[PDB]
Amino acid sequence: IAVRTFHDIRAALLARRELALLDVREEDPFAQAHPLFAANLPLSRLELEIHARVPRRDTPITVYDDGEGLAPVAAQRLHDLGYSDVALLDGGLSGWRNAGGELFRDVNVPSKAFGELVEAERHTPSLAAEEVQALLDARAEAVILDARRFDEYQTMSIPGGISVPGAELVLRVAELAPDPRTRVIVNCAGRTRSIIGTQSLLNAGIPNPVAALRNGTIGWTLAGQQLEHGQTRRFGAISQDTRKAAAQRARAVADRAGVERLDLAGLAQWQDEHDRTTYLLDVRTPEEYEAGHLPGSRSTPGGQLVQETDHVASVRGARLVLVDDDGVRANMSASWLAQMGWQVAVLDGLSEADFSERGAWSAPLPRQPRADTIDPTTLADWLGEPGTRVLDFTASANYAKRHIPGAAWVLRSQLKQALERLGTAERYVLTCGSSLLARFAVAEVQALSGKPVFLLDGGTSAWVAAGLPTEDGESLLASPRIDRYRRPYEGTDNPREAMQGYLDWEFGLVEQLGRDGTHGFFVIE
Ligand SMILES: O=S([O-])[O-]
Repeated sequence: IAVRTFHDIRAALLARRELALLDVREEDPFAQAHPLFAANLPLSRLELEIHARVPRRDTPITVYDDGEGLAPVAAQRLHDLGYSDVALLDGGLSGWRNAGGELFRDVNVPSKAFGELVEAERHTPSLAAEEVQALLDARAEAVILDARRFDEYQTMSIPGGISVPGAELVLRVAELAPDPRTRVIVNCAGRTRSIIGTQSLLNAGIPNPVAALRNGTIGWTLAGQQLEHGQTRRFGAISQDTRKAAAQRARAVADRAGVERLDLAGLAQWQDEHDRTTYLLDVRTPEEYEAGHLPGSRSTPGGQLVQETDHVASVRGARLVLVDDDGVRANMSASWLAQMGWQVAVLDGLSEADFSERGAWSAPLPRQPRADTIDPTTLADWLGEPGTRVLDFTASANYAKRHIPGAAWVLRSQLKQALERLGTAERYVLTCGSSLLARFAVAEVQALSGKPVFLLDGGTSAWVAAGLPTEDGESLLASPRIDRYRRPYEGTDNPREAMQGYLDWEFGLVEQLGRDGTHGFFVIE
């Protein structure tokens, strides 16, 4: 395990050499401060995502934390998983700060900062919440398209809004706003996806007057206006005429942004070059993906690939190949990734036969460690007497929703502390949604406790499937709930102060990008 400094990372970013800068702390602390291109991969779930986010075993990986002692453990596990070029960031987070490195809060910062850059450079049109409300009061001919995931749209939405995820905008707009006089308004929860969506439509050159709802659902609430909930308005299937026209416009945008082209043979060649990381991504809807997709491809709906790029393409400097079956979605998404400095190509010449693999994406995993298992009914019997400690590794949010009675929620990254707090037990039984994450924790629990440790066969899902009783709420938390950053732009229970604070934070991103100076972003037109 070597050591790499802020300067080593900065040099690689400027030269655009592949690298993976991983913050191994939990998400909440990550969200308080981290380098622009640092990807968050909590030590707690390192093994579950590393092979997908950093596929090249010899990729220069640099892990860090802020002194918790998580980094050295992460480095060792990576070595044992087969990664040959692992290092610790000199001084950790503080080392980066002390060297003069720029630090950012929140999540998916490159994507959000880029969004602000687009508006700053192209002056992307926007309408105040009050102006849009007036249009509604005037029964104006206008459609409001929500560019977020369908589940976000269902949580809360702008009155009359229609769900049209980011990458679907250029493809579906002609069917939702056929009259060129019809105004098209794009919204999200905050600003990012609304800016990208509005500019996507302008870049594609639609005849309709377009504008982003300024500050989205957050702005709607701050304006004292009313949101709807549980809505189901959504885009529909389009005609071939609509598709062909939009595809021509999209391809032009992609060519303009420098998006590369590839055919199946070209793809195979890239995957044959072991000196580069190549992510094969399907930008269509989840439903289409599961109905049939290219072998080796991962499902990353376009709008979200552009919004949460670091969750998938964690190796900055890597190569991306996008898949779609319409000629619009991949081209548009690629144009944005190109502007965010990514080397990206769109896969051409695909036929219906190429989408042969079916079902949900199966993430690549390392060898599964061995463990002695116990059936749900046996565990129930054990719990009839004291002495059995059940540890739940699922996300704290999931735990609060439903868990095995008496189970203690824990952070895999803080097991020593959790076990001390819980006292002693005659035996431990580990669980999680399916038992997958808990299985990777067996060895550590055995080491720290020196007690018999078992894995619940099938996890909590199996327990529930057995008809056994469950308990909800924060029954017993043996670790602090820092596994998830409370995004001010998700849900409707965030205080107005936090929501306005989120907008203020985005307002300062372009200035921060200037101070960082390693992004290489550019905005076409
Ligand atoms: O992309 S929006 O929800 O901030």
